[PDB]
Amino acid sequence: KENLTQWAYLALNSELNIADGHARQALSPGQQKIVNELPVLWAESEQRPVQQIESEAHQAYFTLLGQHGYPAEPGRVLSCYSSSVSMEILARSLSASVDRVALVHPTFDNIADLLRGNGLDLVPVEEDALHGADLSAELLSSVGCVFVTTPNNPTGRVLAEERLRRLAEQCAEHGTVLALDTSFRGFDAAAHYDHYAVLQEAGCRWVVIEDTGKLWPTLDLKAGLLVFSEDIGLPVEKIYSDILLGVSPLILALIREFSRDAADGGLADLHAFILHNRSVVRRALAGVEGVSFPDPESRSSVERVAFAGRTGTEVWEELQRHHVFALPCRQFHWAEPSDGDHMVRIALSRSTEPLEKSVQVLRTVLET
Amino acid sequence: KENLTQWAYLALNSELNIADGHARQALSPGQQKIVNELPVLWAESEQRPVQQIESEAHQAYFTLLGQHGYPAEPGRVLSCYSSSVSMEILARSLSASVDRVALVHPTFDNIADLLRGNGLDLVPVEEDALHGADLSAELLSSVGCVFVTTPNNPTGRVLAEERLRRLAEQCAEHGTVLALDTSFRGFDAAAHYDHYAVLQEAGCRWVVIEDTGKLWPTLDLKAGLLVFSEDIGLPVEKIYSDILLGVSPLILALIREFSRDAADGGLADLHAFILHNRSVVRRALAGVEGVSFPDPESRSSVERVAFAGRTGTEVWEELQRHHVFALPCRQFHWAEPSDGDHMVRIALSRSTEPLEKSVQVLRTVLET
Ligand SMILES: Cc1ncc(COP(=O)(O)O)c(/C=N/[C@@H](CCCNC(=N)N)C(=O)O)c1O
Ligand SMILES: Cc1ncc(COP(=O)(O)O)c(/C=N/[C@@H](CCCNC(=N)N)C(=O)O)c1O
Repeated sequence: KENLTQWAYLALNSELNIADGHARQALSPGQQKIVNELPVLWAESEQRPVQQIESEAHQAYFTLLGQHGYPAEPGRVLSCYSSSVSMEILARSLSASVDRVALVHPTFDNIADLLRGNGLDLVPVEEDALHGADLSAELLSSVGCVFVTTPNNPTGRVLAEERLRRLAEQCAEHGTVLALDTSFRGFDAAAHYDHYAVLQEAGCRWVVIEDTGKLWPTLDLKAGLLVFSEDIGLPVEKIYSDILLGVSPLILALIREFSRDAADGGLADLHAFILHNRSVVRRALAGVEGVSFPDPESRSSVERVAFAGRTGTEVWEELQRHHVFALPCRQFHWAEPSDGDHMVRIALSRSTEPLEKSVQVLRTVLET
Repeated sequence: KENLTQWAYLALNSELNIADGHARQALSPGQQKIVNELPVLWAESEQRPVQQIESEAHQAYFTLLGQHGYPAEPGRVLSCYSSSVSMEILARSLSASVDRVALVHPTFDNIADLLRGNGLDLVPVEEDALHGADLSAELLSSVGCVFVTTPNNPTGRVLAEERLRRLAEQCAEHGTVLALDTSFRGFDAAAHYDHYAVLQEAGCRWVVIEDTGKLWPTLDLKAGLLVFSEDIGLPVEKIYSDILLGVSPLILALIREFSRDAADGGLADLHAFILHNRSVVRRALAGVEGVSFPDPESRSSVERVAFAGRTGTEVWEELQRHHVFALPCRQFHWAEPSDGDHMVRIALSRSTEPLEKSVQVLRTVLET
């Protein structure tokens, strides 16, 4: 298994999948009511111009999460099948004019595998240095792009506004591209200050990749949103049009409707449900010997756990035998895999029952 | 402007869109019954292992179109959000080891764009050369892949079985990858002989990209299916896992149901529908001096129309002023654009009434 997706494949057909980060819990009542009008949404998607549906979907999802200054003129937000598709467009776009990319480490490994597969070299930036300290002028001058995941995956760490401001400002000095993956944006209110405000204010060249997938159990019906400053001067628009005409108006209508249910109280319900499920795993494992939780303040839908006397791979292997699937964290540490030798990632975007089943099996594996 | 997808953007929100090749006619009564029961399918897609739904959708789609010998073991058919995304996966896999690609000419231009975009040089192969004769040894040794769109877009030309047998043999003796794009397979029974049987019997390195999207008005809910030989020797699997975990189980359910409606008589209905709309186009242009049809036998869901005394650009600009959006053909001829200077392409996957209005305007235009 050469990336976390190949580990996650093994989980997809198991009742005890706690590996991939997609939302697989039950629909709420308000979400089921949306599913129930799909034949009506379908007809609306046949009948209306996609540009109207698309605008309403973007307006609903950005405002929902505080990004009021998002560029709303047609063309500026590029709807992609997935955040990974948005990522490939950007990585291939960079490769034309950039050699090296400074990337937060750790982070989800397909970000690095895509950047490398498109010919970019990476220089890692540990999280401490990223947040708690400016970045070295020797660094910025040697890279064409800076790339942050916030909320990060697997750590949940949020880039504070103050530091986002400084970072965009540093990038403006060097004419460097500043890129953000905000897939997890909706789980943590610390991420809902208007990033398009600080970004457009610094006036650097910037790219943001939003994602609607993680948040709601939509059966992987979703969009990645690629937003770029007017001065990006990367060929993201042409490469986008090489790949797709657009996304399905029905998926867009569904984003709109799920965004509106989130704004009528569904997002608070979701933050609570994720908190409950985080409590449930911590309740069952903090008292075990060796077990610590390194992201004590994470609000993300995935949770890391650390053990002191065995390797995260070995926990994975022992877990498999009882039909439970999580992720070994080595590969999140894409620049030094050993950094994640003693950790596994657990998915919380699951209904509480099979989650509890899984951690109790995790308990027993650890008490061996 | 830069490619045919960008011309196609102009049409997306207008009543008289006859530009992109997507299926946009109204649902058949049988298809609307699938849609009516989306909530049921949604609850199926929650409860069941996506492996089973995926197996059922593949089996249904392949057997519908005569492709019985397709590799059915899990993992040999990779489901992608779209044909283009399979194409991005393929093109970037080739660049690892191939410098030059022989590509049928004309063909849909994002195939050439995605290849050139990923670092590959292209060599055109005209249609007559491809279908009626061996490819030379000179050509075959200068190239690491041969790429054929069949049925071709925009011409509708289908690569017959004896020529594919011979081409695949040729590719085996040179070690070349034979790559096919069979997105339009459903529209023409001449393409329903078993491709996988001849590729496997020849024992060449091969990849096929199947596509469910073109055939049914599913609001762009579709899958590209990337099928490869066990010895393909391209990183196609690695790069697939980089981009995605899989596609929506709902989309896979939809494919399964539309494929079964198709096998129940719907495909015969489609074929008759497309034939009628082709007859609508051509009879509407009957007595107009200077019109011809370059592909008199095509059964594709797109139709070329040629003009002795007018460029396709002029015609397209004249149609635009009456709010009718077609495609200029120049960019289909991705190696020599003037080859297409006198044709436009008309999308036939439309309800008959808006298509008839558009061509009656075309008729008025041409009589001026
Ligand atoms: C920060 C960040 N940015 C983009 C994506 C891609 O999201 P997408 O899948 O396109 O919707 C993710 C997804 N993380 C999931 C991976 C499961 C899907 N695997 C692949 N896509 N290779 C997880 O960590 O479990 C992400 O965390
Ligand atoms: C032979 C062939 N292979 C793949 C595809 C991609 O299908 P996809 O669109 O990915 O589902 C097409 C699509 N042709 C359509 C629509 C073009 C939309 N533009 C982009 N996708 N960039 C047309 O001819 O108008 C094709 O003909």
